[PDB]
Amino acid sequence: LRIKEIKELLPPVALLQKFPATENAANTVAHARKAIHKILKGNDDRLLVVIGPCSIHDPVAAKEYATRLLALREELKDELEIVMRVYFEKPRTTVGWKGLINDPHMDNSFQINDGLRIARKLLLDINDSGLPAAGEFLDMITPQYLADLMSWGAIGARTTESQVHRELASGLSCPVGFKNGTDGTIKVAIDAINAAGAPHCFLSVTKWGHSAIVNTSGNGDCHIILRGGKEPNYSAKHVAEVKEGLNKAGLPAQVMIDFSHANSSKQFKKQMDVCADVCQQIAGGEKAIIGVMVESHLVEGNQSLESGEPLAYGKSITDACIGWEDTDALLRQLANAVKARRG
Amino acid sequence: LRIKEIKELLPPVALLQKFPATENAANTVAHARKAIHKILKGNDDRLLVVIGPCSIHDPVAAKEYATRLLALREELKDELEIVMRVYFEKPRTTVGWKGLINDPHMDNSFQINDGLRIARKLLLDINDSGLPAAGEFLDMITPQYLADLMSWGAIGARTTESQVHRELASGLSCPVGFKNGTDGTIKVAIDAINAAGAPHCFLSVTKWGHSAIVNTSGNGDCHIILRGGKEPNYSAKHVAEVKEGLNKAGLPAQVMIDFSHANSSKQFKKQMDVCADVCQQIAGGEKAIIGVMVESHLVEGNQSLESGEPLAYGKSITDACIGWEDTDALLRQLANAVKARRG
Ligand SMILES: [Mn+2]
Ligand SMILES: [Mn+2]
Repeated sequence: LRIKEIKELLPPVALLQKFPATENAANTVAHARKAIHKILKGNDDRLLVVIGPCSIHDPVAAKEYATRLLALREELKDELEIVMRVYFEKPRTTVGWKGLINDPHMDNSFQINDGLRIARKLLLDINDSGLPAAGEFLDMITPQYLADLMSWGAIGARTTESQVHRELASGLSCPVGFKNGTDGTIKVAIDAINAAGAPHCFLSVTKWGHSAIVNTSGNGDCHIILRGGKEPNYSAKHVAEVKEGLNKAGLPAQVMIDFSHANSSKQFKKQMDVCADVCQQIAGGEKAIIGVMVESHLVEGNQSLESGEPLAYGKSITDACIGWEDTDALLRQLANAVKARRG
Repeated sequence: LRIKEIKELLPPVALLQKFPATENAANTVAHARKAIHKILKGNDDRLLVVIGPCSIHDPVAAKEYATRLLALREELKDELEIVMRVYFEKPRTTVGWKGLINDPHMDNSFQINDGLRIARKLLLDINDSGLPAAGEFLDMITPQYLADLMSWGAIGARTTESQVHRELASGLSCPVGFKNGTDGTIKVAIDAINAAGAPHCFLSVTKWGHSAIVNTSGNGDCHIILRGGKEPNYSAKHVAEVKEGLNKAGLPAQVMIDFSHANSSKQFKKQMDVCADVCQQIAGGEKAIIGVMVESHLVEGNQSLESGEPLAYGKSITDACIGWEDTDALLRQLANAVKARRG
């Protein structure tokens, strides 16, 4: 057998009971989801902005970032719907740290029970403060522990074509963005949107920690996310092709543009260049761009865990992010671009 | 919420108790896994042949097919290690029938409990007759109900890059083949092989139907499956590039070639053309080709569930397959090629 050991896992209900949603938290989620729904439906000209760390590895830095971002969210609420990237799960090209939930202590001790408690506690605090959260839905079992506190979700480039993730999206209570393939393929995301919009029947683990048969209604609040491929795909030229592709597929011609990952060629400072281009498109009247994604942290760059020496505070241990000063500038640029488009 | 209904699911132990593996079925699995391991280690010059229906939709036709295939398995055993495709799970491009387990009655009744009982009983019958089984591991929960009766597994083109599928493979007791991406991307499969070979810690459902924390050892019996992209990738030029790519990644230059799907341009009869070329490669001395995959049924072609017309017996309701006559001829061609390669 290739199973070394099997260990006890607290059921979702244990986490929901220990960390119940507060009225403020529930309101934050309900309002954010509705706001995003209105944008996708075309009943609001504001831009959805999913911004924050590539991954959460420290609740302290996470809450500090959340407090700073909440101020920006309030300041620019007329042009932007700001949602924090609160990513607890990370897909790896091969192997590596999978996130706070899988290995919170970042030492391969895999204390997942601790990870889930730490994650829900933080997610609860952030929502309670009035700031919506976004994250990648990678795992099929973790959703039950945190989905009630998520206002928007993403299906990664490496899983957009996966039927199991499309099934999951079809039953999520929040809007969902599907990233194009790592090679830049757009079709897998368009297909994912259509698939997730239909009802599905599949096996899933309930809040009681038991497997069961579930039937979903389908999720109409799904959209594509352009995150680049071999080459970036954020330009007006690419946006134009994607819009036609969506229409041809019978879908609304709308897109979210990720400024990071392949669109910045893995160079964090380049997110500022992507921003400039996207702002020009938006300011120029491009109504298709309904959202953007940015990897930002308190301090720019990133650091390695394999290094050894203590970790620098508020610095990413996964993908490099832009610092807070550039983050303030970028959010401002976007807000102004939205105003320009609005006229 | 987008969750319409939640229904009770029999736990794996219920199916294991109702349908225990017989001594002969257990032997079939044990011997097949060992034989494939020997081929993957370069200690056997025979060819692994995973052949059978695109999908199983009728136990009666499946068993008739199994008897016919078993006869050839015994007759050609000195050259081929024949394993029947007994696929109960199907990944769709968008939406569609997902296979016998998900909807055994093929009418959207999704009687999965019936599906699991029918599936395991069929696997038990086929294995007890001495014929090993192959299947795609798409779902994260169904493995516990059938894995003990699987001699080889596949991770589909649409899920090879998925971390959750790589995790699953890392803990499977049988050899696993990773298909290249739908766009022909080879790198995702090479990365998958390395990822699956390492130990993983993740959440999964136990045989008791409860979620838990699992630790895997890693699966060293993984290989790539060439199934085409925008263009077929079965020719010597492509095999050469893949052998080089595997070696560059520190892996043995071995490949399984799927004659169907993108390699036949989804035209079932071209599987015979792919066979002719692959046989020439094998007979010519290509040792890297350790296996092939072929979509075959009692009757050639396919049919749709959409018309409402009664289904023809022994004919695929998913991808088109070659019929029995062509199957017998193809298997003999492969056996002759392996004999020639040996000289
Ligand atoms: Mn990232
Ligand atoms: Mn097929």
